[PDB]
Amino acid sequence: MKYQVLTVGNPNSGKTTLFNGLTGKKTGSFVHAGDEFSLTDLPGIYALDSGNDSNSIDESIASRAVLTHPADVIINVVDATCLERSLYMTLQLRELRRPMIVVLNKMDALKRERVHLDLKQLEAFLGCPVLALSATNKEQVRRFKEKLHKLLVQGIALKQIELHYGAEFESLIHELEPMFAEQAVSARALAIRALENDRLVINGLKEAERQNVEQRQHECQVDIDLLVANVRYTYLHELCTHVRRT
Ligand SMILES: Nc1nc2c(ncn2[C@@H]2O[C@H](COP(=O)(O)OP(=O)(O)O)[C@@H](O)[C@H]2O)c(=O)[nH]1
Ligand SMILES: [Cl-]
Ligand SMILES: [Cl-]
Repeated sequence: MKYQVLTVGNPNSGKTTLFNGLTGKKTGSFVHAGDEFSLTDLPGIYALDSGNDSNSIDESIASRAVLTHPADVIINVVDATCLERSLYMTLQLRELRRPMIVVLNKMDALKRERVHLDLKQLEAFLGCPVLALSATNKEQVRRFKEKLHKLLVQGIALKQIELHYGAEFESLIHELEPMFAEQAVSARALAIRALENDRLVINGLKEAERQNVEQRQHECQVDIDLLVANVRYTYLHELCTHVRRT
């Protein structure tokens, strides 16, 4: 009866459009088929990260909320025109294993560029529901409400992405997953972030557990940021060639 919906995506992905279309950093609600929907439009971010460099306070707030804000579902709004760039965050959302839908927006611009994308198999690799849309189109957004409501009542079925970082990094992950098994979010996902040196995860930790984590970042023989960038990029690129066709 009362659902919390987070809107998350890159800047210029269409978030504010789809938020305004549904409801009538911005907050709002609507009703559909006898249930209530509290919507939140989180600021545009490109990764689930904050901290010293990621100066913008807005980005930290978005990162923090995705990490900790209550949510029945996170709507990942993805600009279908720059598909590969946007999907990097999508991967990280998937590693959180929070309930989530991908919304390919700006589909109108894509079909006038003679690009057809295999949303069926795109769904197969992300392992979460994938929806196509043009948020400026009133009819499709209303159709989107019915689709979203149905999913929330039916429950969202998720299979986790086959994302593998190589034996060493995988070992460091399974070393740190212990101290995250209680959290609302995948211990693996938080373990990966801790090796990635995410201020949000790390500062949450006990003084002891904090000095565990960076003991592992010295253990790693390759640059952690170099490894995750390559692995996610490779995965992304293979997927795009499989799903994008002309
Ligand atoms: N062609 C096309 N343009 C869109 C669509 N949705 C949004 N836009 C445009 O892309 C820009 C996105 O703005 P906005 O919704 O604020 O993106 P935000 O930065 O994520 O909040 C706006 O100028 C929109 O008019 C769409 O489905 N198709
Ligand atoms: Cl209910
Ligand atoms: Cl692309």
